[PDB]
Amino acid sequence: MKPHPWFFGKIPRAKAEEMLSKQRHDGAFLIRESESAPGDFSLSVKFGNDVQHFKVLRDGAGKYFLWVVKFNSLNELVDYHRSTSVSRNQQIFLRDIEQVP
Ligand SMILES: CC[C@H](C)[C@H](NC(=O)[C@H]1[C@H](C(=O)NC)[C@@H]1c1ccc(OP(=O)(O)O)cc1)C(=O)N[C@@H](CC(N)=O)C(N)=O
Repeated sequence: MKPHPWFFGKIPRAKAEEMLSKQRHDGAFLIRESESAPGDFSLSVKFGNDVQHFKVLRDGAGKYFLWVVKFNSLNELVDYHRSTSVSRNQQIFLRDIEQVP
């Protein structure tokens, strides 16, 4: 039960920035469908005064990744990154956006 609070579909990059900058917690994120690369996904994460963007890559076997570790789904990529940093230079952990029912 309950849909994932992180899939925003074709929400533009600048609109993801605007929405996430208003979030209080560092790590508040969303997965969006890219406009610069049709058919691809992008990860937008809040961290301080910035909203960082990551490109969700896909190999020949259809597995998703950001760096080296491969995942069979976007769901597994997201979940893994809730406890392992999405960034190499900084320690950024993904946590669901604060939504009101
Ligand atoms: C500071 C946040 C990241 C640590 C940084 N982001 C970056 O290097 C982002 C660059 C960027 O944002 N250039 C403008 C690239 C990007 C480019 C396009 C995107 O899709 P759309 O166009 O926003 O829908 C998403 C990310 C990075 O090292 N990313 C790695 C890992 C990754 N998979 O993005 C990379 N560039 O391979």
